Amino acid sequence: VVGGTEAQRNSWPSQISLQYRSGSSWAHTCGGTLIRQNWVMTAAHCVDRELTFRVVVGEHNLNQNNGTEQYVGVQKIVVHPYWNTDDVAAGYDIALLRLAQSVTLNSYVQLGVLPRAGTILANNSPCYITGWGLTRTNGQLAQTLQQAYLPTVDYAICSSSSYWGSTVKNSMVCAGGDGVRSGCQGDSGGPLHCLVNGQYAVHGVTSFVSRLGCNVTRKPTVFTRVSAYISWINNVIASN
Ligand SMILES: [Ca+2]
Repeated sequence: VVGGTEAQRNSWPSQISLQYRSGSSWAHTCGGTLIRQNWVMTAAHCVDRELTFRVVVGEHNLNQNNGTEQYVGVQKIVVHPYWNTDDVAAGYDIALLRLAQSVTLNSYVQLGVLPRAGTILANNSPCYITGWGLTRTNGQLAQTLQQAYLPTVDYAICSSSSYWGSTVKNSMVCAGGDGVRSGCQGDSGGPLHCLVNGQYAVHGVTSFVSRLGCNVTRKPTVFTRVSAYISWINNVIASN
């Protein structure tokens, strides 16, 4: 996250870290949101490569023990049917990881609340992005979890010519673009948490940023819109 601040350790409990095995070490690649004790929601481009993945919940500092972590392997990866790697502007950037074991829910491991189906936010709605991704465009990952206030840019303003044009679709939520704060690589797959009726709900799955950079005036972070996927999600969880 470019432009944020350290989250408190109990703040975002549904946030998970998605890591892959590199040699005999383990490295952070993406975020995710715990939605069942055995299912994580993440971006599809995160699990494109044929890597061994593991999920860390209740994680806060990547390099130190926090005394709150739970590590569990991924037994099945279910990507949207229509996802195409050569086109992230096409959408369907969402995937479901069933965990090899169920995690224990406590003050650090809680489930993400998803939006009702079809729910669109009013423009400039208060949302926070969270994650361990880059803190500078072309910089390096953060060790502690970062958060940043990112208000939505609605689909009309966002598909207009000064913002994202035709690159963005209505299956996606835009947030930010002040050119100071934003998501960045390592944040993908992670949550966009939007306050709605006194509760925070996970409305976005971080998907992408501009090739120019992460924080760029009028190039908000593009998230996959979760409220467009509730029925697909639920059809997958009730099978496996
Ligand atoms: Ca740790």
